[PDB]
Amino acid sequence: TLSILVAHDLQRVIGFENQLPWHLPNDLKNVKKLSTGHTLVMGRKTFESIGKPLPNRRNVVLTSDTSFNVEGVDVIHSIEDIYQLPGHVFIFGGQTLYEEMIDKVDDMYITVIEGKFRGDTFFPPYTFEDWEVASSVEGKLDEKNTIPHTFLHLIRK
Ligand SMILES: NC(=O)c1ccc[n+]([C@@H]2O[C@H](COP(=O)([O-])OP(=O)(O)OC[C@H]3O[C@@H](n4cnc5c(N)ncnc54)[C@H](OP(=O)(O)O)[C@@H]3O)[C@@H](O)[C@H]2O)c1
Ligand SMILES: CCc1nc(N)nc(N)c1C#CCc1cc(-c2ccc(C(=O)O)cc2)ccc1OC
Repeated sequence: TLSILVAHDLQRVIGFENQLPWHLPNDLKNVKKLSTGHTLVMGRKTFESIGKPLPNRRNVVLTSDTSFNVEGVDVIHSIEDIYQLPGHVFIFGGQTLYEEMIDKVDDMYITVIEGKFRGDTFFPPYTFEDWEVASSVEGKLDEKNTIPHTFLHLIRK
């Protein structure tokens, strides 16, 4: 399976100055749940902002940099390389990866952040005419998660 994994706000903002615009532990928890034991594919900028591979899953980084060789990370240099990765592969961002892959993935796990943040990077526009809502779950708010959010699983029609 090839899946997109993303959190975007009401205007499809996904990032600002190479960081997430919001603080949402429940979403990080869900990312961990979804991707542990599987594969994350991310663009070079997204990887550098995280700064190290995420534990207990395969980390794959797409870059044109022939010098890229980071411990605990597998490097690929072409979009086509993604299709050779075994198992459940999650496209983990950032904007360039989402734009390059949104027309190819099987399904999308999207956390809709119900706010309007300042952003400089975006998830591409999409229509629910193309995607079935397999599930939609309101995130629980608390002291540490204070922005309303909804977990979607969308499957291509
Ligand atoms: N909200 C979310 O769910 C989420 C998730 C992930 C990321 N983000 C955000 O997304 C933003 C970053 O997105 P971005 O578009 O600026 O960068 P990005 O997609 O993370 O990385 C871009 C880089 O990926 C490499 N790349 C992409 N396509 C390639 C291809 N076909 N062949 C070879 N290399 C390729 C290139 O690296 P080289 O220049 O090294 O060749 C390119 O410069 C950040 O703000 C981050 O916080 C948000
Ligand atoms: C966790 C935010 C997020 N949510 C969803 N639903 N899908 C995604 N693809 C990403 C993402 C991402 C990239 C990213 C992750 C992290 C990050 C932070 C904490 C944890 C963790 O505690 O597990 C994991 C990833 C940090 C920066 C960063 O880019 C700036």
